[PDB]
Amino acid sequence: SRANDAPIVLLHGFTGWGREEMFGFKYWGGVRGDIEQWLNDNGYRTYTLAVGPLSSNWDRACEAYAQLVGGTVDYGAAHAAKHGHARFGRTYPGLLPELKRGGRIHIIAHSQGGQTARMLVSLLENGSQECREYAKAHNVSLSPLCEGGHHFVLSVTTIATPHDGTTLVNMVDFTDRFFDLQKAVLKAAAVASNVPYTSQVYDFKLDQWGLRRQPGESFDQYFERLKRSPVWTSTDTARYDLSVPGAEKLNQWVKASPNTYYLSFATERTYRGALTGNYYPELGMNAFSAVVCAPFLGSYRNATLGIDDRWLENDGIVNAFSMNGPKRGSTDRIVPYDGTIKKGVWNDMGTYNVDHLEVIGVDPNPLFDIRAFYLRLAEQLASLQPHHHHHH
Ligand SMILES: [Ca+2]
Ligand SMILES: [Zn+2]
Repeated sequence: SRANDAPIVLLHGFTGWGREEMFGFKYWGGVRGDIEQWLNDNGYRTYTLAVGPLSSNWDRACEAYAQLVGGTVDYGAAHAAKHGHARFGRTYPGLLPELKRGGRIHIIAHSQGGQTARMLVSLLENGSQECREYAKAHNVSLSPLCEGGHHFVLSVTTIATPHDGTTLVNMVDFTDRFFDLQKAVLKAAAVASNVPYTSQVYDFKLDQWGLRRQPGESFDQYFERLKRSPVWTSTDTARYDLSVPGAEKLNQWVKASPNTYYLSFATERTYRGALTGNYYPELGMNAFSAVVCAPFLGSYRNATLGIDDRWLENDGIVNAFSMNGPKRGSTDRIVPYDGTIKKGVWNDMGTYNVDHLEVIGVDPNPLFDIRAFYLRLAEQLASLQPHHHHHH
């Protein structure tokens, strides 16, 4: 029973690109196909957001808001001044004008997109105090995203999200490995990193930072520049927010809204040793993560940061423990799924035996029925009721 008709909006993580990009190879489906199309085909209106993969959740949230209702992206004057990037970014037609007219949406987010979705909701409802103050004080204008009072989001579903960050960021060679992961994902799309394609192919959307791939520059080369850029060296980055300390900081202000349903899906593609207590990558995990990231994730302990044995189980990219919802520096409630989806709390939907990329189809896994997974999910979302009544 379909209790609602709101559309679904897909939101990628630290890798991701629009439907026209990457020669049509979809982030949402990868080698499996087109998740969006599947859903639409089954009666579930579905759209796709594309925002800065490497940008800070804040940056992304602003981009998302503009992309959704239309308009010129406004990163906030206080923010922009604080971090040293442009206040105004690209312009968007707007995907869903129904939003300004009282319609709502369901957001389905992968990886870091989960952090972004949460933030979007928080800003939409509550705005930003810092933002508002600075405006009043300096006589500058404010985006409605900073004011609050919106009623746009019915639910948020996160999949393989580092709510509490990912120890991946602690690798000695994280900078280089992280970009190799981007190269990996290009590779998946049948796209080379040593070729100076004239077409855009994969736009990092770094307009605020004044960065873009140049004529004659390969992705390898471009990445070499990015590594030394503010989108990697500043705190206003995905790098920072993805870290354990960064995620905590974000958790301190990004709270679950009582007017919104939250569903959390975890992922794991590992086994435990006996002699070590470490977690190891399972056969089938994506090649990149199996060699380069999983070993580390499955063995990295840090008493100070709070990284114990609980954090070892991983999906090749994110520690499973981080995925059920924000906990580090968080007041949000998390409840194990009991058949009943509850509002204003993290409905912990459990852990699935799929890797970070398999779950979106970017890496194959013939044993994972992806279509069924998204379809079951869509039905869940579409079943969500406006309100409830106590009963025995
Ligand atoms: Ca696989
Ligand atoms: Zn910023």
